[PDB]
Amino acid sequence: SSSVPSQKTYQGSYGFRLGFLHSGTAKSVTCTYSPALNKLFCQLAKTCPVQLWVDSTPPPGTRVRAMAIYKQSQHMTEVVRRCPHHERCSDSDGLAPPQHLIRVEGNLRAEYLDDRNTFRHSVVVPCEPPEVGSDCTTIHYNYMCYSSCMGGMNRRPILTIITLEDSSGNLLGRDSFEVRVCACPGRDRRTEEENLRK
Amino acid sequence: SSVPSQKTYQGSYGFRLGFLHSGTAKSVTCTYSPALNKLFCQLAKTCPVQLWVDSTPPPGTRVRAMAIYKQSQHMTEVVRRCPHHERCSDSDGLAPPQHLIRVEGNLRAEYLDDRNTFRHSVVVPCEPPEVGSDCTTIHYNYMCYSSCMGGMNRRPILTIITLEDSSGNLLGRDSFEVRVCACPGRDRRTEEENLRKK
Ligand SMILES: *c1ncc(C#N)nc1C
Ligand SMILES: *c1ncc(C#N)nc1C
Ligand SMILES: *c1ncc(C#N)nc1C
Ligand SMILES: [Zn+2]
Ligand SMILES: [Zn+2]
Repeated sequence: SSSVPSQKTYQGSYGFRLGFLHSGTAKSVTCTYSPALNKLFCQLAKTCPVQLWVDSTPPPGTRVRAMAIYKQSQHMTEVVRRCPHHERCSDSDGLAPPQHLIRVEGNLRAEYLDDRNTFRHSVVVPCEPPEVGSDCTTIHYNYMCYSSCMGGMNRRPILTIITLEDSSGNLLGRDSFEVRVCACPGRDRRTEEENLRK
Repeated sequence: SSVPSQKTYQGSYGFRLGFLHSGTAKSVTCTYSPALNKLFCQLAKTCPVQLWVDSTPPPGTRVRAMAIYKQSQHMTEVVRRCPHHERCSDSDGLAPPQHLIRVEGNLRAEYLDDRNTFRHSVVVPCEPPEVGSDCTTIHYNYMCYSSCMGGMNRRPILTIITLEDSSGNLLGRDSFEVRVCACPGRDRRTEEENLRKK
């Protein structure tokens, strides 16, 4: 039903790429990234830190956008949205529409887009230089449905596409990662990595 | 209701909170857990909170306190006193009976019912430390138990403390969880043991 945004990795002029913390797989972890799977595992509505790395500084007014798509070919034309249960939660922070799967945490300049032509959802923030004593910028994302939610993702894998954009929205860079939103991210990362090694 | 930001922000003046070291004896009425960033206190008892800055903010700076529910699914609900305690004859002459958080012993305290969000807050002028001291102390009271039915109803809350200029613009922000309970020392010990075992 909708055109599919590109997921092709594109570093661009500024050498744009993502990075992830090394959180491990203990029972207490709430967000953990698998480099072998290029896959983030996270709990519902919990902080997911994503690093933005560049080789050179983009202009003021550069923005960073996040959008989810279904990974599998037969589902990629379907808009990823919150399930019929969670979209009816009165849990908006006042910026995010209740249908949106991906939110930004702790940024009052976050903007949420419902695309008038494709109906896809995305959240965009200004790109900012690293804080004092840091080499990268970090964005905190929250995912507001479980991968297993019926009538929503319904156990289908998704990708998050992160795009670096100029102030008009033109593409400057692109990267992406798979996401599973689940109750036990550490256990599930261990299982999927063990499965991969066999 | 939209959700106030809880992001820690030291700002230009290096603003942050501090708490005295009270211990967990059975006789303690107010005790702070740094490991949990959580204050445990009895109903309507004095809670001293230290205000620290690295440099002096301008005259007319104010300090506001507001409570929100900690859990995502409840953050949009206004935190207020339960149907029982809002009808207690316990007015101090300044605080409206519906407000959970009071400032004790400050005749310049002002209480706000926000006309757009309906949230409650209490604000006082920010003052420099007394002679011989290095920080300023505010005394708060929490006027409902965490367990009160029809009020917090066993849901955790956060207190957000904001440093504001004379127009109400943000200069600094800090926050902490609160449990209002009959046995704060015992409950702090239990929750800290639970955290270690996790
Ligand atoms: C965005 N804007 C600026 C900078 C720098 N330096 N980095 C990003 C990711
Ligand atoms: C508020 N106003 C002034 C000062 C100083 N010095 N501190 C506060 C917390
Ligand atoms: C809870 N904690 C301490 C004490 C005392 N003394 N009593 C209770 C109920
Ligand atoms: Zn859902
Ligand atoms: Zn009550």
